Amino acid sequence: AQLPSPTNGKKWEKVEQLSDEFDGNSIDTNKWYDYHPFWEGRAPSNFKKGDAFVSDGFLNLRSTLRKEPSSVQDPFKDIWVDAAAAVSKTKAQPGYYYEARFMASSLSMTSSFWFRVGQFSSIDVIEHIGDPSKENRQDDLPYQYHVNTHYYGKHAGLQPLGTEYKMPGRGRDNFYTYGFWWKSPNELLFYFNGKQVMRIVPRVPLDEELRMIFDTEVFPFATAGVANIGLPKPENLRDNSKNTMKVDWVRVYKLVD
Ligand SMILES: O=S(=O)(O)OC[C@@H]1O[C@H](O[C@H]2[C@@H](O)[C@@H](CO)O[C@@H](O[C@H]3[C@@H](O)[C@H](O)[C@H](O[C@@H]4[C@@H](O)[C@@H](O)O[C@H](CO)[C@@H]4O)O[C@H]3COS(=O)(=O)O)[C@@H]2O)[C@@H](O)[C@H](O)[C@@H]1O
Ligand SMILES: [Ca+2]
Ligand SMILES: [Cl-]
Ligand SMILES: [Cl-]
Ligand SMILES: [Mg+2]
Repeated sequence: AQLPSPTNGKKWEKVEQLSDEFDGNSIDTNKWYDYHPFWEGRAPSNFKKGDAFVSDGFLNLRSTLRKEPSSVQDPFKDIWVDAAAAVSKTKAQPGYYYEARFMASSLSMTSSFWFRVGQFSSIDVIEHIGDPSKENRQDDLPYQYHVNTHYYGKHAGLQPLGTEYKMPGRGRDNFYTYGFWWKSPNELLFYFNGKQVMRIVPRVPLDEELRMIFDTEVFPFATAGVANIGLPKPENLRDNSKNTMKVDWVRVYKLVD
């Protein structure tokens, strides 16, 4: 995919420790955790180590059935979904350009690309609901590229600030390239297949380093930027043709000279 024009005659140079074509036999443990070392996941899902795995040219983030949801006390709370997460060992920094090309899962769970593990901020480039089980959301969520920022810690109290773009085709049917220029602490620019589509001026400067993350989550009710999407279906979690978010690659660049 094409990168923004570089500011002032600078050139883009790849940040190797945050970029990966995922074309090997297994995940590069110098660069990635294949689980989330800082968070267990969003009940009734928790991340299972290795449900994020490299194979067939992709970082694959698969969500599988841990327990029958009719077997646990409350399927909105008790853990019965094994979700996937990969988290960067190197920190993401203000100023860089980030882009991931991926096809969402076909589950009522997120396929997400975002930044956190900070002290006061998060940046969600996309939290895509490939196939919401609440069926009145099928004409909308599968086309949505929804970006968001969150504020906590010293800035708890501030509401999220986000926006969205309606894609021409469903996230679960396409590899699309979602791009994000952390251009300033006060200016985030978002790209869809190389075209600038969204802009957020964050409520306070996003000037702290964050880790970069791909994951999948169940949302048991509307919360932290996310609608009422429905719980996923065991028959889809069991199906490897539907249960996997596939990231063909992630590339990150900084301006040099
Ligand atoms: O043992 S604990 O139960 O965990 O208690 C100790 C506490 O740790 C705190 O911080 C975490 C806990 O509150 C934890 C419990 O599950 O939740 C962590 O936050 C995760 C979410 O709750 C939070 O909503 C969020 O999720 C992101 C959304 O905001 C957003 O950005 O989109 C993405 C992708 O969809 C996520 O859904 O952040 C999560 C953690 O992500 S991480 O990458 O930063 O790890 C809390 O951080 C300490 O604050 C607390 O004082 C307690 O000790
Ligand atoms: Ca690849
Ligand atoms: Cl792997
Ligand atoms: Cl599902
Ligand atoms: Mg793995």
